[PDB]
Amino acid sequence: MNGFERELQNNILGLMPQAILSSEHGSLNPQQLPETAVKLDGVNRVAPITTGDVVLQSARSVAVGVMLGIDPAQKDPLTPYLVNVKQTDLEPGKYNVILGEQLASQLGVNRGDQIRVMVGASQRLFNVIGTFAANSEVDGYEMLVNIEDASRLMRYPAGNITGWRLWLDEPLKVDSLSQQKLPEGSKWQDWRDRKGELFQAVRMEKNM
Repeated sequence: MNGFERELQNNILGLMPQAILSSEHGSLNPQQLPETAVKLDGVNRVAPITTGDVVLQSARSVAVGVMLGIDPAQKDPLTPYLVNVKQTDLEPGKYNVILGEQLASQLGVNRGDQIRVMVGASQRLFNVIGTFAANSEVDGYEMLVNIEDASRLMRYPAGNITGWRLWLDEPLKVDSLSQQKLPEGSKWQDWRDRKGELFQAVRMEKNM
């Protein structure tokens, strides 16, 4: 089923980081490995990101999220799905957050509320300013924050980021693409880290 493949690509992989070029050791310093030095095969776009799993606590519930720390001035695949909120309200040092609609619902929060956002011992209160609604599973776990705020929560050195998010011409070929020559001291990680079972299903449907 190219049906299965098309759906996987458009409805899930289109709305999450397909791959990230990060540092071998710690966070990435974009002055040491700048965006212009990211020249990879099969990659059609590069953007900065700070990201990781976060534990979330509202007044009513708890959840695991995927924090997407973004430059609010760049269009994200989720930007067209924002509900009545401007991405540019994610100003650095405001600690605002835009939650997936379903994540927000499960936490029982509305805009104007705060939520506690935790990465191990590092914790910060973020201010819910809105939601996105893509009618995708990402609605249940992704959240958008300002990249600098996310880097602070992650305890990165000032100006550092997780790495360079990549968009791929053919995201189903991440196994081959991950073997290519990378900048020194960098490494490749991709969407298989989170959706491994769907990757295995793609392989299963092919071989039949």
